[PDB]
Amino acid sequence: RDAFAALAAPENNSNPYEYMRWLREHDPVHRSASGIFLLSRHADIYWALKATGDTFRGPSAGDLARLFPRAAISRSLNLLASTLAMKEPPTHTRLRRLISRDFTVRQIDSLRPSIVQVTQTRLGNIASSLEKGHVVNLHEVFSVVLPMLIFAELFGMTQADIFELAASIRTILEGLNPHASDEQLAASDAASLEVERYFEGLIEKKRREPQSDLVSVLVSTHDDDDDKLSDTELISMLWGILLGGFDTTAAMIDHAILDMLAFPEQRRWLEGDAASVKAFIEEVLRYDAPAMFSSIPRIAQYDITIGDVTIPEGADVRVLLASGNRDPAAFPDPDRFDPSRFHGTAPGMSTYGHVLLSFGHGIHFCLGAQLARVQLAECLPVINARFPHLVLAGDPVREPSAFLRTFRSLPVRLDTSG
Ligand code: HEM
Repeated sequence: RDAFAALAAPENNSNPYEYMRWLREHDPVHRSASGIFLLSRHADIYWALKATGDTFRGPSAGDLARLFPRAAISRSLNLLASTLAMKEPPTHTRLRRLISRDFTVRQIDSLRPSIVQVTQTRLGNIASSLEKGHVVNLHEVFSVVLPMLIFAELFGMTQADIFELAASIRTILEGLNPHASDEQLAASDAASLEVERYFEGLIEKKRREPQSDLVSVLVSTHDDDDDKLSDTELISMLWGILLGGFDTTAAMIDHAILDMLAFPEQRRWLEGDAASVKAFIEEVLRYDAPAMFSSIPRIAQYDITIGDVTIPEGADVRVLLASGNRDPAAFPDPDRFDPSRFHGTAPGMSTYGHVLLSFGHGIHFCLGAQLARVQLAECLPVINARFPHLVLAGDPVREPSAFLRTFRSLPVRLDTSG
């Protein structure tokens, strides 16, 4: 039984956590049919994430060629290979350093007003329909929209552009699936051309007429260090930033709305102070990792042993983040949605000192973790207040993803009771 196929099967597509429990206890260092390993326990996942750099290296040109055989020499794989997620130290260390110099907590906090503004407008667009007793696919009208509009504000782009780029991301990703046709490959390569041309023009525009967005800050001079991302590095950083926030953030919003509706007694957390709202959102992340797996390959630098299981040099190791979040050794009563686990603590850290894994750990820790958290911290209380009697209208329809717990629809309506 291949654990990657077992987790994509329809028998475990709705609730995969019983199978994950089985893995943790019976096959915690699972070797798949492809030879790729999958770690399901919190302890082994934590170790492997923090070892990335010493025990594990990033994917080589040969690794990516094996992982993407149909796109080995494509423009699209070359663009993905250039992203921070696919790099390793010390190159990864400079690039991370340079984007975090300007992609700061202050920068992100300055987006909170836009987050509320977008949420008010989008909810206002559907207020009448909900008031008339109708059903709304909240995923399509809100969850996918808010993250892209916030990216547009962040980068200094138009709404039209970000929605066109998202489509290009869709095409490129379809072009990199292992079963992708020649036609999808060609379509992907043209889109990659499109995306590179767009960012080159966006870079040049902000350089001559800088504004207050992140791209302007990134392309202008800095007082302290004269180091900066070259144009090629900039194109790749902005592309990878968008890829990192594509689907993931929308899924996190969907999951948070679904947790509000399934556990109405927990919506009190969204009505409290900042610390209270953050606690709810941390538990949303622990209860259902929007990203089930790691997509960053982690390659053994030598013959590794976890227990008596050998992971040979050059082997690819992935981690089941969602399973570690439900590991009772790290989170007691793991199947209970309880925001108190993270009330008053540092982000991602439980009151018992255990970290949730939804964002990773170590040197590839999600660059956008704060951006995602702030988007939910601002939009969720606004949703909860505007529609107190919001209820699930039907079963959400899950969207098949290799490693994300995405939704195609999240149908909601207002409770009709005289
Ligand atoms: C709910 C939303 C998100 C989740 C659950 C998530 C999850 C993750 C995880 C688990 C990793 C590391 C995976 C590994 O180490 O194998 C990662 C990396 C990354 N994420 Fe996110 N992410 C989210 C949203 C975002 C956003 C909004 C951005 C915008 C900047 C972003 C940008 C990145 C980047 C650039 C990396 C690579 C960092 C590096 O390799 O140094 N992600 N994400």
